This record gives sequence, structure tokens and C-alpha cells, in this order.
Amino acid sequence: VLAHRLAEIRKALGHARQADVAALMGVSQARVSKLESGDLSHTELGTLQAYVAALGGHLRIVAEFGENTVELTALEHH
Amino acid sequence: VLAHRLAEIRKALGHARQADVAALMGVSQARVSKLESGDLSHTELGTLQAYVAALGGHLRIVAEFGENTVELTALEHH
DNA sequence: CCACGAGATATAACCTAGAG
DNA sequence: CTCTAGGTTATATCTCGTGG
Repeated sequence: VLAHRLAEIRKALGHARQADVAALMGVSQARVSKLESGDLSHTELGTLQAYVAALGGHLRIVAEFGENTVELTALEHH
Repeated sequence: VLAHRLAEIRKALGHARQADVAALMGVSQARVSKLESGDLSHTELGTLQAYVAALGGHLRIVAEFGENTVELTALEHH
């Protein structure tokens, strides 16, 4: 219900395998480890979205400001 | 509670300039454009997290999976 | 399930002006 | 007076195979 590691949520999201979350994302199993090994801060949110999407949840990017908040609603990968 | 361009949220705050953000970001006031002229999807989760901090905001990334959600928290200086 | 080697383009970056 | 847009350089993010 709070995590620093993408792999750690996949384990929380049933028996999701690294080669299955690879398969739906149209890329290698290699790429996917290099993903959850990667610094998130040095992940493009697209490449992040693509993943959480791959586990069948939707990535909600809020920019808070004391009251005025801003939800970030941008899609369309290459 | 907007949803579109980064410039939009700056604009949306006090009439802050991409100059004195750039400053609080310590990069050119060029980049800051190339940021808001960019495709979010192809931007580093921190790039944003940085921009949004600079506007006195707190970037909040959730990956919600129906009933439960996972707030992403990965913070240790580059 | 990670490294081992291999290799794109473009993200993140500069400064110096040029369009709005 | 503010942003976009030349003109350049590059570190690593994003890709891949196959084999620790």
C-alpha cells in the first residue's frame, strides 16, 4: 500500500512474472528487470505508466499546492 | 484542479517566470521551455518532481490497482 | 530472474541570441 | 521584457540478443 520498488508491488499483485509483465509491454524480460533495478527518478513516467498499465492499474500523477492541486493527464507512447 | 501543459500550472500559480523557476532549478531558462515544450511521457519522473518542487508543489505519484492503491515514494538526491 | 556485452536517439544540458 | 528556437555535446535510457 506504499513501495519504492516496482517489483515489490508486482509480488503484491498476484504471481505476476517478470516475463509476463515484459510480454504485455512488447519488450524483453531483460528490459523489465533493468526497469525495476533502475532509479525511478531516472524513469520517464511513460515507461512507468506502460508498466503499472501492464499490471492492470492506472498511474495517477498529482501535483499538490496547499489547496490548488493539478492532476496530470498526458498519454500516447512511441 | 487543471490537467494539461506544465506552463499552464506555472501560469496557474502566481505569474512566476520560467527565468526564476529555471533559477530555483539552477538550469538555463532555455531548458525550462524545452521542458514545457516537451512530451511529458518522454520526461524523467524527477525532472518533473523537480519542476513541481520549484513551484512550491509536492509531486504525488500513485499507481492505483482498483480497491487498493500504491503511493510511489523513492527520494535520495542524485 | 540479473550482468554481459552492444548500440540508438533524444533527454538533459549549455549559451547566444532571435521571435513573440 | 519574456519565451522559442538556432546551433552542439553527451551520458544512460531505452532497446536488443543470448548466455552467467
